[PDB]
Amino acid sequence: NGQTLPALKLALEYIVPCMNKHGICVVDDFLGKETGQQIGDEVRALHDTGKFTDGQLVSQDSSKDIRGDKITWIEGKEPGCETIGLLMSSMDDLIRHCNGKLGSYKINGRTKAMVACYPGNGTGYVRHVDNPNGDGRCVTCIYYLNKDWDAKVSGGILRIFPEGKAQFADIEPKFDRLLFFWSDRRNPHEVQPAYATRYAITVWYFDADERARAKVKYLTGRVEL
Ligand SMILES: O=C(O)CCC(=O)Nc1cc2ccccc2cn1
Ligand SMILES: [Mn+2]
Repeated sequence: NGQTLPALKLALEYIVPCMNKHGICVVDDFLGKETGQQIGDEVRALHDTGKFTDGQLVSQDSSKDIRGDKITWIEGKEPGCETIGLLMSSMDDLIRHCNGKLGSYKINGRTKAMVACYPGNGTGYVRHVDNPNGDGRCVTCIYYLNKDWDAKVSGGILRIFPEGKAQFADIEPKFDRLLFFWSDRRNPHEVQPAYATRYAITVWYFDADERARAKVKYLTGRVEL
């Protein structure tokens, strides 16, 4: 839970040592209240104008279906997503300044942003691993936007189950909080049921080597003969 600061200072004095020791790192006050609020306004606008999906099918008469986390993929260049793009550029700055110091990984790319909205209907996200099968993602980066979140009332804690340790790491989805954690089986995790609207923005960073050999395993095409 570091206190945010120049991307370099954050990276060098906190993110790198913490990731190498624990594999889970939390930075509070990452962008500040004004920018964080602008991001919140953008995400809420996406929600209000219908850009999210209807939500993960949780319970399947279709009228009674229960849906959970809603998502939209954001590049950061869309009209009205400018400050999300600024967040993504800031995440990228941090990771660049971590180059070669995050384990033995060499990060050379990332996904688009996955913006998630838990609608507050008691749904969460079941325990899972982000990259269980070697798809190239080495670091999960999540930015939370929920002002005055109170988990005692609203739920929505991200619980991580660090491998080989008999303990939970419970992360409240607090406003302006940035979370990094290794994407692989070291960090299974779940979202506890959320009883208020809960937003988060996720990017995953690729390790060059794992991603290069995933491409071979994945095999999307192909050159014609
Ligand atoms: O919001 C948070 O605290 C993170 C919750 C979480 O793990 N979300 C998540 C959402 C995903 C959506 C599509 C594919 C993989 C996914 C992996 N993880
Ligand atoms: Mn996940």
